[PDB]
Amino acid sequence: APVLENRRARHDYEILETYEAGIALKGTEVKSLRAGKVDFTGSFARFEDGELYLENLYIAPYYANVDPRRKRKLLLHKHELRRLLGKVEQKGLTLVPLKIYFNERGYAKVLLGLARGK
RNA sequence: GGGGCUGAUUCUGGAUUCGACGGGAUUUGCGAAACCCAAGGUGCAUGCCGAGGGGCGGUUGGCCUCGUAAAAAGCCGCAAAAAAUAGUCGCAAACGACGAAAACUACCAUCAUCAUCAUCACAUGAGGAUCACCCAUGUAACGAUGAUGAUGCCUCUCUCCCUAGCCUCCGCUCUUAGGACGGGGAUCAAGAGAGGUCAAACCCAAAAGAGAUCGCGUGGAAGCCCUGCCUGGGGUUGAAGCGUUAAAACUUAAUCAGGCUAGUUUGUUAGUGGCGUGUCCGUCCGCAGCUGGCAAGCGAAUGUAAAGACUGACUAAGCAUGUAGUACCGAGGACGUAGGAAUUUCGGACGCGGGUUCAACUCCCGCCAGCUCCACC
Repeated sequence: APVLENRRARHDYEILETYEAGIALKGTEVKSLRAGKVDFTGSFARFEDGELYLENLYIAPYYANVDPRRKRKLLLHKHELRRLLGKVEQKGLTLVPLKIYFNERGYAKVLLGLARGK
């Protein structure tokens, strides 16, 4: 599959601490992403009911009406995810997606930084 | 209404490795319930009439509770957030104001210097020169303007003045000047304090210093520690007066160390009489109390308590009743077992539901959803 980095990552962005997280797409979307029909423009995530949610990121189709335009989940540790929001309580850190990448079985992960950029 | 096309890009098997994501399950823990063993307290019981307060929701099973008139939890129901590399910082500030053209002059009740700018006179120059003049610079002399200093001249208000009973001065030497008992006078630069676009001012009130050499010395009595008796060496307070300048006249207190008698207490023993927490009994009997006798201590001693059980009779508690009914409570070792902890762990993110099956898109089987193409329209 492709590996895609994010454009301003070492420009106006400095990274204090780093984690990697698995993503929930749909496996049908993963086959299209293995091919590479994607766009990463302006991607971000926000915190909703104890979890971290990817609102913006687009994957195109390869069948029937399976929606590609709805938001996708990020999975991260039961202590550490629910703790790390209390790191950003200490007067602001941005959560940045540094790269999106594929494991050796061919499913997706995202590299996440706690950043002092703007 | 139809004609068609489109649906796991790990090759059969735990693996959508993973992604402490969310159920499910064991190993392992405490609340909860039950047992094994040790172990102490408790009167127990059945039954509850009425009264005041009382309000939903967010957190608590949306009524608490109690004892002869108040013994009886409580708040809230509403906005959010920080710094320095190819670019980039939205927009944002409160400070006031003017000028006028022509002529004279002072009493010493302020006085005095110095600084500057114009001028004459005495005076030099181996300075000069347009030739009776120009110029550095020493001495005398008028003038205006500006800064700067000072004990007084003045003027006004004013602390009582003169006298003195009493009287300092002194261990001793050495060295002074006066005040406020009493009285009389309509308050003076013989003394100060203040002012004129200017400045300075300490006679007055209940006595001092020094010759270093004790920073108030020197002098004396009485009572006393034991004290129940005995050994034991040596210490002080209450009080008075002498010495030079304010002139005193009796009163009661502070440590103990060692040995012990009479005398007395305790343990022990005997005994009259006392208390004994439900009232009444008694058997187990406990405790002090006080006399007589013994054994000991005489700074390790005269400090305070009031029962523990049962065979019996009559039986209580908030209120009523059953009174031989009957049990309640509580802590600790240790064998299990629920969403606490660790872990084998399944779904994982493959359109949507069936079967075969050790698992299935790959082995079978349905239906959807979309587009494309005929067509009433």
